[PDB]
Amino acid sequence: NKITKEALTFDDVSLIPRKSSVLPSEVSLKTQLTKNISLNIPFLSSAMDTVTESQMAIAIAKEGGIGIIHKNMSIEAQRKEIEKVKTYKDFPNACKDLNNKLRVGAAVSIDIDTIERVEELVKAHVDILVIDSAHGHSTRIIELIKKIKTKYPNLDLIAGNIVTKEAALDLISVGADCLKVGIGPGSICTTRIVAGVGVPQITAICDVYEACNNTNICIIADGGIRFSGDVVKAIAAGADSVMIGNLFAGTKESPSEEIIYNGKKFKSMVPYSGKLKDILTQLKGGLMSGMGYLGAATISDLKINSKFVKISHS
Amino acid sequence: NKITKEALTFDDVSLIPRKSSVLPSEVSLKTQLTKNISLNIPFLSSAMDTVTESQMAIAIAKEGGIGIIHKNMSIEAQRKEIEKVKTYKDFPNACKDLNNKLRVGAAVSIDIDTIERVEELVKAHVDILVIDSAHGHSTRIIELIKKIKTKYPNLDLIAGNIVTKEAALDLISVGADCLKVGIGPGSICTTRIVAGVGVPQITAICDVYEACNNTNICIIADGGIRFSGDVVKAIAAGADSVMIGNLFAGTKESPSEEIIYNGKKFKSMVPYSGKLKDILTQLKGGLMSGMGYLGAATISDLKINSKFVKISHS
Amino acid sequence: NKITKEALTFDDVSLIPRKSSVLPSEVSLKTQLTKNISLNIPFLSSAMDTVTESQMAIAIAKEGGIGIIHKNMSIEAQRKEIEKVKTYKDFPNACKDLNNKLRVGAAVSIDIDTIERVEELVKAHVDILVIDSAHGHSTRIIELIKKIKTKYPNLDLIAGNIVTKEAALDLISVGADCLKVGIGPGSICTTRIVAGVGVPQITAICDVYEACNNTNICIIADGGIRFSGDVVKAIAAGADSVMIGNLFAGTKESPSEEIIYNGKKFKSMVPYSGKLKDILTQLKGGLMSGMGYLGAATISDLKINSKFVKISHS
Amino acid sequence: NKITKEALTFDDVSLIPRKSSVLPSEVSLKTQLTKNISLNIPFLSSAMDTVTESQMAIAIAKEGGIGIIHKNMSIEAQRKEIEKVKTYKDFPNACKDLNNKLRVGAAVSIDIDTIERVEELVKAHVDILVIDSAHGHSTRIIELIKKIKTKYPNLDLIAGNIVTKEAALDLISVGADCLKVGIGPGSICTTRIVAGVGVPQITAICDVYEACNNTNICIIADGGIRFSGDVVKAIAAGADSVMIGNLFAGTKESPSEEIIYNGKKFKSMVPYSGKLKDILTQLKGGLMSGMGYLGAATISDLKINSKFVKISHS
Repeated sequence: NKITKEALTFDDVSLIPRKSSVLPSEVSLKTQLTKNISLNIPFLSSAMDTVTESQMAIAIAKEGGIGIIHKNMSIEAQRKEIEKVKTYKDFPNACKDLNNKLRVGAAVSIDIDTIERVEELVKAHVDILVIDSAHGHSTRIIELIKKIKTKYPNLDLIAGNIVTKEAALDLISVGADCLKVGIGPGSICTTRIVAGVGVPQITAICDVYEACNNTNICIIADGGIRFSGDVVKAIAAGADSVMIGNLFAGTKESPSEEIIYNGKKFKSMVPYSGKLKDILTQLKGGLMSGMGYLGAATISDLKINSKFVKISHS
Repeated sequence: NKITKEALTFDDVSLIPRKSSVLPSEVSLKTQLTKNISLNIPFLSSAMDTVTESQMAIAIAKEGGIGIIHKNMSIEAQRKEIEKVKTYKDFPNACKDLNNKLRVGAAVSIDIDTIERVEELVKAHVDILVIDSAHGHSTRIIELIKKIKTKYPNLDLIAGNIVTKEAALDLISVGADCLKVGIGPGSICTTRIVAGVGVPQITAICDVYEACNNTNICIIADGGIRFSGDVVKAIAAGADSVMIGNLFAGTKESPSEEIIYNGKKFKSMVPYSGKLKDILTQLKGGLMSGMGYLGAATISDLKINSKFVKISHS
Repeated sequence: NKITKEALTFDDVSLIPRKSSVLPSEVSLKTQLTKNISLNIPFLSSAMDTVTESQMAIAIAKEGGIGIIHKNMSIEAQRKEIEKVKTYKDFPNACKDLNNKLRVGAAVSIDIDTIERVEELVKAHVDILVIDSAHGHSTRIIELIKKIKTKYPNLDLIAGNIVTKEAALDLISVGADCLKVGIGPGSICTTRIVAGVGVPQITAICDVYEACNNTNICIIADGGIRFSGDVVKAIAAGADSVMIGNLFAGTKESPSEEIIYNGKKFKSMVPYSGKLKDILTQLKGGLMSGMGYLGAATISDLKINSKFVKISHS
Repeated sequence: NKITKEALTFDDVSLIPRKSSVLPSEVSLKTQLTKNISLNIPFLSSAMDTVTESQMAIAIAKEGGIGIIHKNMSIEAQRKEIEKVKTYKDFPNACKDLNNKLRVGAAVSIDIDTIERVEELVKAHVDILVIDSAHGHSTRIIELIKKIKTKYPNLDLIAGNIVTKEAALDLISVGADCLKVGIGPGSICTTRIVAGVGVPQITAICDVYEACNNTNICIIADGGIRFSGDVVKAIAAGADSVMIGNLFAGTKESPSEEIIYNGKKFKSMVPYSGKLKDILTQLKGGLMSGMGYLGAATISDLKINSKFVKISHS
């Protein structure tokens, strides 16, 4: 069967209201990044050199999520960034480790000095590592996870991007603690255009979720988040958290520099968004509203007691 | 089954002509708001602070429909507005109460002084009350209906916005006299965007209708009416009446103020539409034409003897 | 079953090539308007006051089709127009009656003097009459056909616009010689917008055709023709001929007046198209090409030996 | 069954990642044009007078593909062009014949002197011939193949454009060595617009492929290639190679002349693309990336071990 099935994106679907007993304000946004690391808000900042470095990591950890420092920098640079976050100086939801230090992660891809990079990152006391690949379901990435897990047994791992059930089983089999889902979710995406490859996000999430169900392996929904409603759908589909890049690129904390163009403000050029905190408030508000609509008091309820209708567009 | 089914909006559907015996001019637009209150034309003006106050209420009641005064005002203000309508000074279709006073309704939402608001509204002799909620299928709204119906047994109630059969059963169970259907009908709608929640209007209407069928509970189709054809489809789907906001926002009677911008006219800014009466004539004309096409002499015939074909767009 | 089925427009479908033995130039465009009146090219000019009067009628009859004089004029005027065509003064395909006079038809709708109008039209020796209604499936139109067929037994009749099998049976039952199919074929169409009524053209044609099959009643596909490819699809769906309005509105022969706007030319304002003959050549060429692709030597072959694939757009 | 099925274009589909063991750089782009002629890269330059003449043919053959000289020129001219390519003077992938001369093909259509044209082309030592027709599934083209194969038994033939299984069987039956697939793939295409004929490319390819499977007859996917991802999908659907026109029209080597418009560069007017070699590098890169995503080391693996999901758009 060449054409296996129809895949759904965020816009091909909508959530059906349910009898509710909770108000958006009584809802809990706590979730799991891994079985060992929880988050206070289900958001992660992308490992893009355009969105996450020490300032973004600190800002979002103080809000309850976690930032993943990008790998497009020297090994020394990446270590220092981790240390900046870890040695930081009200924020009720701040996410800290058992040593009261702000949480933070770092991305790494296959290179000649990956092991060397990881070693330095672990010395900086990074909380979690992201094996960053465009195609996580590969023999090279599988072997890379094995090596890292043998050399650093207690280092939590989020394994490369996948969109299938078979990929989830393989990565889990070698110790992946969390699976990051997301490959060619949109027609405008580079993988879809260049390689003609990819699977719509809702189907992607539902697929790996319908595989990792009953297990203690978490799921991160990475990419394509345009609105708070997308976060709601991503979690209802089965994600434990969501990784965001674009929507944060214009914030003050992004690695970019602030530019004032004829009375207007930008980051360089994307329009200024203000403190990350403001965008996050907007996003958690929408998530809470959505949970109110579905009668979910926790993230876990949103994932199990939720149903969609297919949108014939128009 | 996560993805329960495909939902239809107004544009995903079209009505199939039927053998007709009546001319658009011989058709009756009479319908029911509740089992105790009928209307001469199946239209209601939205409880939006941008469309319905005393002037809109009077204008549409004189035409045969009913206006619902918005709640974004003091309790004293809302009472006075009701009195203005009720103490008003040819219009053959005017809709009046047994005391020959123009019909009028008022919206109320959950607040610290809802009961207090209702008391004053009932003193003003309001004909019907709208429990205004974005999510009517909630324990708080259900309890609110119980309280209001115990304190004011003869006050007709339209209960919060719903899009499901289960919600219809719950609200009906506590005395709702009419159900207002409408939640995230369009992708551009705030609930769909912010909360990722919502169900296309035709499916929404068909769903609660296919539940309240055989009962004496009426249905109001609220929101998304862009053209007269949408009204026809809404009723054919099962609605007894339709609530309109946007299309009336530019009329003279809307709470807005008239503004003349360089030779053009506006309401503030939406383009001027003229007397509500003119827009209504356009809307009832289209409804009559549609009923002529389906051989329906009454609103009731439009709802039972009507079928759609699904539009594959294009 | 409220939502009976999915209906198809011209764009939701495409024709599948077949083994061909004929060249576009060896193909025959001859078809039937009624069992008694044939045409040399399967085209009719719309009974719109913006496209068909004596000049359009003459021009298209000289090409092999037939024009239908619109009814938006006095009874005396409409009679004279018929006479102008009938008393006209190389064109190998010219379509003439047994008396060597150019063919021509006239539209008539329900009015106080329809019978009176017809009488004068019949005196002018009109070849065929069009009972022009937006909803042909009505008791009034059915009775009108009965009356006309009793008072003028040999007058060929095309009966009002329909889109259903039941309508086809009723109109046929009272003597309709040809059925004109076409109601709310497009979302932008006035009936779809105003009355929320209508059925996509391909399904409409297929539907009445799959009813009038095996009978001697012909089918005219009226409206929505934008390209020559639409004509091909319309006939493959089951039409014997196609009625065109818009595409002819800009021709020299249309009732409009020629206007020169800053070096450009128009009809009043639609852009000038030139002699009808030129547009017709373009349209018959495309039809012939399409028949070549399907191995159809005649119109009849195009209708029976033809299959479509559904276009999922994109 | 008038409406046989739903057909898919490039955009209605996306490829599903698979467990991979190969890196894009370790992949082999070698493929077959016919059982007797292989190519080093699965690309052909269109037989359009706007893209392929001696310069385009040389450029792409030096890269590993083959150019097909267009037929819109005198027989003498077309012969000379072949000779220029065949007598050409690092490029590791160059595609040459057993005599170390650059490969090249030539298009021919039904005319009064087709046989005469072929004779001269064969004297020029053309490697393969393209029977160029808009509708290859015709008795005239079938007879033309028979004649050419009797007069030139060792001349490899690519037979006219088809989109069906029945056409593939007929052309194969008279000696076609390769089948070129492609007719009205897009709604904007001239055949779809003018003749209302055509079948989406993915379904077209899958259809003839699911017929020529298990045979030694190759398939060329001709037309509609906008991005490298389209090439990947075309091959995964069953094509052995892909014919490209538009994307090459702006290259330096195209028959066009270079024009500098106010600081910008063009070909005449389409924007300059630079050396074909650069566009090809972009296209083979995307193909390799796509093969990496599917774990295909060869073109053959891409065709057999590949699956798509249907894109509900949005």
